[PDB]
Amino acid sequence: QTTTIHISAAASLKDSIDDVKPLFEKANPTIKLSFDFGGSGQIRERVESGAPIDGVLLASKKDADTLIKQNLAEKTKEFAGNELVLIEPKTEANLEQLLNDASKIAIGDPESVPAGAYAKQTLENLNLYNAEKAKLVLATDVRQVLSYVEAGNADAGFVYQTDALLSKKVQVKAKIDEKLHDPIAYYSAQVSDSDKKEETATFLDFMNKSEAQKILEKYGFKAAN
Ligand SMILES: [Ca+2]
Ligand SMILES: [Ca+2]
Ligand SMILES: [Ca+2]
Ligand SMILES: [Ca+2]
Repeated sequence: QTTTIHISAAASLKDSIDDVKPLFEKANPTIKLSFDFGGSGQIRERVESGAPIDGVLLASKKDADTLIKQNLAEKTKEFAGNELVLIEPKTEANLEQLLNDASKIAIGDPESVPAGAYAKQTLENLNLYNAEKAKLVLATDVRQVLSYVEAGNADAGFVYQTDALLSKKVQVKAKIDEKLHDPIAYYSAQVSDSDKKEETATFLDFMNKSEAQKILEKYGFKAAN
């Protein structure tokens, strides 16, 4: 018979998973997928609260290590990478000058969103955090940061390179140097309390196979280092 498993993936994987799901369910007619997308840190809190999730897809090695240490997750596996960029709504201005003219700079919540955590490490390592400290607006996930800059409600925003590629309404004004922050790597894990570990193991391994790896490449994502 059919079996439904629920995966909690990061918000930055919303559009690439849209194409992975039909290819997986075709190759596995007995496993059906249910996805919820949001900030990885908030996905971490729900697993730590007893949420009935089978597997998770997180954009932070820190959030994955946290679930492993509490024996809430198991079998971690990096499957993708990404880069951080500064986007503005649609002059040879530098990053500091872009943040000077900006009145609202949208970043993910550094306490529950990796994209906001990577963006904070960039500003700290550039000696720019305290300068733009009072102008930051925290969001629920990186896709919310994209929605604010798209609508013009925010002057600048920090999103992933894959997020800016999917938007005609914004444009990249600065590519954050990858050394200015911890490596952006996506990880897959299995919630230990899941009753469907066999079925969830099929999908989590499917992400590291050739079919899912090419979807990430064509969507701008990077590979596991
Ligand atoms: Ca300066
Ligand atoms: Ca303010
Ligand atoms: Ca159980
Ligand atoms: Ca079972």
